[PDB]
Amino acid sequence: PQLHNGLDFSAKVIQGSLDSLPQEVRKFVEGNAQLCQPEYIHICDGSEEEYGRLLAHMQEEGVIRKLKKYDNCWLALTDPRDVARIESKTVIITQEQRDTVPIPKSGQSQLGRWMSEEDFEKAFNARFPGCMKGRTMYVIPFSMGPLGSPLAKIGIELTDSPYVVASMRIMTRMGTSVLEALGDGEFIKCLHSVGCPLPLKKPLVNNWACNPELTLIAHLPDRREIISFGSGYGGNSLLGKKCFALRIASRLAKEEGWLAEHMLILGITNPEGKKKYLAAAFPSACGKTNLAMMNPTLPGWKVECVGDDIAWMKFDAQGNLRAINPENGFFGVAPGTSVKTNPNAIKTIQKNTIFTNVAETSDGGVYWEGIDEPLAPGVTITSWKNKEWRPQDEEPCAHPNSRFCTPASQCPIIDPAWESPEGVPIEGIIFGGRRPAGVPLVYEALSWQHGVFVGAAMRSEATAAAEHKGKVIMRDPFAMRPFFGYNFGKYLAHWLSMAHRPAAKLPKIFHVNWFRKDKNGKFLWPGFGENSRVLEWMFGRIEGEDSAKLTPIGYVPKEDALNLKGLGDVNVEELFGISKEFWEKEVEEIDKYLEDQVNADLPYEIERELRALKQRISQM
Ligand SMILES: Nc1nc2c(ncn2[C@@H]2O[C@H](COP(=O)(O)OP(=O)(O)OP(=O)(O)O)[C@@H](O)[C@H]2O)c(=O)[nH]1
Ligand SMILES: O=C([O-])C(=O)[O-]
Ligand SMILES: [Mn+2]
Ligand SMILES: [Mn+2]
Ligand code: NA
Repeated sequence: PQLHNGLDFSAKVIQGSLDSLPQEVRKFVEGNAQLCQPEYIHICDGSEEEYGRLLAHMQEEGVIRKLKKYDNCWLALTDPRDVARIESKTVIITQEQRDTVPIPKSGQSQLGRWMSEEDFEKAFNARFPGCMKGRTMYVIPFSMGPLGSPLAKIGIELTDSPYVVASMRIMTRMGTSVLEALGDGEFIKCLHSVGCPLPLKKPLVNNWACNPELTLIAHLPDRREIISFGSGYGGNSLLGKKCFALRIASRLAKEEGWLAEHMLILGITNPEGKKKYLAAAFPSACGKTNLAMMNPTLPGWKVECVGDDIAWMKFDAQGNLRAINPENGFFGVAPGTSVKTNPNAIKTIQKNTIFTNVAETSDGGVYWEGIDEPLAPGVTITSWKNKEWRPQDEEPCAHPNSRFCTPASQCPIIDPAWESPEGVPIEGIIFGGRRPAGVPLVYEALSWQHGVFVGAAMRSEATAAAEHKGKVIMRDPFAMRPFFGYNFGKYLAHWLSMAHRPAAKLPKIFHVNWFRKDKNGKFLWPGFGENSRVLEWMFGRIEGEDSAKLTPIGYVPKEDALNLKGLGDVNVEELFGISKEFWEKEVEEIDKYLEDQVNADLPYEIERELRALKQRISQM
């Protein structure tokens, strides 16, 4: 069927067979092979041997180091220019801008970044032609969600990064079995390049191929494509995670009647064995992973982890909100993780785990700020910047957004239904972020509509998960500001529409604040395992216990309803204080934000809830 060789890159296939692929997967591979011009094509099978060999190969080349203190753990140090997400270089392409983001009155949108089809094609042509010269194109078949779940979705990621291949094996279900399950079905098309064709034009910093100048993370939902160039950092290069499972999936979810959210999923069991599942949306680096696998301090209580980051949720024909974790692993913030703060994480990351931008001890272990493990005298530390480090120095040993990438199956409290194809029934949804002032430890929304407004109103101190520096309290509706796949106003309408659904059992909505501080900047709440005390209250409220007092912002715990045994030094009045002054200002600021950023796309119900909150506050 050809006058010469065709577009047949069969000669360059070094694992698997293009003939073995489904026809559409083959076209995707060969088309991009012709564009990117890789030397070889490696069709990933996801096997232990493939993984081990690829890791040793990376080890040979000085791309990673083996951590000799642990069972099969590895360390990658990056170019300091490629350390986190970059929201300003993250774009969604649609025919109309307004389908992607509301048109902001003030001229600049805080809700996503749109690029025209025409501008994107120019950006694409300035980057990808020949970009994989001298490198292997890896073909990664992956499933988001358990294989054969009705809620699961398959993708194919093309990459020239062995680091991406290894990390995808942990964070997704990856390999031959995914291709077999896929058959001739549709798949999300994911294209990635580090953007450093050989021979190299500039020298690599720290053996980490990247192209910060041309870095662009693009989403084309109408073509079912994700196209990411120039960054190896996980959020930008593990295309199943933020790019697919939040951005693409949120819009699909809108179209099909389900939800794709930046939420942990956990099971909480009381001392008498009664169990419920909760979902929680906190902004990046605001405590989801610590909550999802919390070691509860309250005797008798148990927490089990379903997922720590992304939730796909859909009301079943019985009206239960069913959640699955679409990921296969945890891509968790390293700094702060200790036996004290997160004992279950520490046990998970003992083996089969890839660390990125943490420090290395002289005995082949890992180190970071807040690890809370003294080292023997004589043990020295290499920083994430590959230099000798002392606790003297005014510079952290690990990068603030350094990460572990670890299999979810190893979590000692992984929930028994964490791969159930039907999902787990959600009875409560928790919103929250970092608020140093004004917002009490916990409150409960008055209705679904108020609950959606509470999600929409979320604000949170900036973190190191993206490019944002300092401690400015930013707006982060639903913890989804960096991740909306479409118009935020339409997303709110979609959320509100859940109330009108066949027999839907709407979860109770809560808002929490672990991060309230006193005059001296000291946390008023110790948090971590002590947050079990907040979860107890939520549990009883879902059961219908009369443990709530009505305030202007919603229901708070009655006096003595929170179990504070073992925490008698906690200042309850300060922690739970609601100031008319603060809240007048808060509502005014929410008003102006929504009017500016959402305007004509703002649902009536949300504006109504705003008007109601304002009125309730005026009566204080
Ligand atoms: N003070 C306090 N700090 C916390 C608490 N929970 C988590 N943290 C810290 O906040 C940082 C980020 O927490 P994570 O649980 O990794 O945040 P995340 O929501 O999983 O972030 P992403 O994975 O980026 O979406 C870590 O350094 C934690 O130690 C808490 O209850 N109280
Ligand atoms: O990496 C993450 O999970 C994030 O940035 O939210
Ligand atoms: Mn996240
Ligand atoms: Mn996390
Ligand atoms: Na390196």
